[PDB]
Amino acid sequence: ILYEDQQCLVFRDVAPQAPVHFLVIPKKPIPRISQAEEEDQQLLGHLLLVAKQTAKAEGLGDGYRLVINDGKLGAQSVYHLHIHVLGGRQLQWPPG
Amino acid sequence: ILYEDQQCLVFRDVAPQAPVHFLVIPKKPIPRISQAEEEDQQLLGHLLLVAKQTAKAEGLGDGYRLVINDGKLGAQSVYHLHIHVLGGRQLQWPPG
Repeated sequence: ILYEDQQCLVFRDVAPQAPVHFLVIPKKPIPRISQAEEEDQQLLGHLLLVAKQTAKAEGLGDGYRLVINDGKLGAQSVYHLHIHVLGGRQLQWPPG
Repeated sequence: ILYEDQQCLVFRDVAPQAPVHFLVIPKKPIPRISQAEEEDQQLLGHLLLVAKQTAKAEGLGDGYRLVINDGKLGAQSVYHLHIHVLGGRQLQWPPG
């Protein structure tokens, strides 16, 4: 566990796709970004701020990519909201 | 222009990497996600909510991917914060 507070949990991905690959997830039951609502605004901003602070702690100062997958075409596997943070290698384009 | 308010602008990417590819950018001078601050929490959540509402308007109900690039290793080209939204095809894994 890299980081935890009352709103979120941050842990290493179990199938890492980069030398650093971690997940930022809310504790609140949001299944996917398409089903977030206006009441989630503050939490969503929090998750992004946690992602960028954890990226600093993991040594991603030369750059990184944040990814949120929605649904089948986004390749979302588990229907709970999660933000991927990938770094420690050159990320390519397109992003899948 | 897909969407605009006092806080953000949404427009099609000029080098699209999917059948739907648009950008959500803040009007505020944030250069990259690594340099966002606590005062940006509300705005960051807003940008994600705008992204997901615009994805619905663009017909991305079968899924999509949100991407934020930071720095050289993230393949960030222009140093102003922007969220990519890609859909309308199967997005692959890894995400670059």
